[PDB]
Amino acid sequence: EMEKEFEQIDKSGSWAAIYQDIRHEASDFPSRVAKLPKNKNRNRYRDVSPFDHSRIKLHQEDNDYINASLIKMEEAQRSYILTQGPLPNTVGHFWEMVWEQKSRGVVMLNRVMEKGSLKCAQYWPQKEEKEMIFEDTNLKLTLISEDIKSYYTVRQLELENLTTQETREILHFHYTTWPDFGVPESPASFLNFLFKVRESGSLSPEHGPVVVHCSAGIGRSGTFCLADTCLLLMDKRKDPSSVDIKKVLLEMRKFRMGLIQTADQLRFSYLAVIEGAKFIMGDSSVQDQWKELSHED
Ligand SMILES: O=C(O)COCc1ccccc1
Repeated sequence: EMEKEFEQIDKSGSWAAIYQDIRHEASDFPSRVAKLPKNKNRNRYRDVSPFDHSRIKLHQEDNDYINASLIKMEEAQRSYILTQGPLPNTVGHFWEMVWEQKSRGVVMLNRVMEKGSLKCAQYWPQKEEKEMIFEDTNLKLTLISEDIKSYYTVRQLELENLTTQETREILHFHYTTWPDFGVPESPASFLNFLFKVRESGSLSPEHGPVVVHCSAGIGRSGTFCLADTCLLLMDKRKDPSSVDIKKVLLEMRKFRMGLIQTADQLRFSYLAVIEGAKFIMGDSSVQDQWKELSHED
């Protein structure tokens, strides 16, 4: 059981050690398309590349490349697209991907500016009456509504294919107090946010995969997918002992490198799953408590 593994590693202070063994066991696959010279300005970081086997391809003949990976968790029947924060020049590619993959939700785990630097382009409209047109990909995006909580925001966007005049409603879930290379306040507000995404239908098999991003799409994004998948597997098995977090993480790392970027993100992941297990095992009331301790009011 993970709760006892947690106490062992915590008492022995072995997190940096567990983390390094995950690093050493992690898959390595070619990322040849990412490293082509014509794709240099489509990557936010030179050392974070999608693997060729799991990369999302854009449906445009010129250049199909985006820094995005499909994570497919077969047993949990969950799939996620993990991507970098879009660049000024890839905002159009980002929304094209959302359109082509039939995603219903975008989960953003960073602020546009962190530590006095830009982590992401402003890729959605700030005001209802000021819509965004992406000329390169022939898409229009309108802000429909915005609901602000203390530490996260939920926006209703309308995405229109200008080529075909079809429109879709996209939900933008913006977690607004998660530091880069860091961990949420307590897992409470984290979990509260995760259960909000689930409640929306965005993670449901009726829709294309949810798009998840932070700055590089591996750290904070990794922590989101790892907690969701572990809780689901727990749910499907009704057995907290049967879930090995370290094995699930290594499976996900077959699809995108570097998921979980620090030993404290690994520790937080355990803490999020352990706390979340209360709910999965039948204490439905624990969800009301999370809203309270989150102070989302
Ligand atoms: O904490 C995160 O979610 C992402 O980490 C930033 C990063 C890590 C490695 C390489 C480039 C950027």
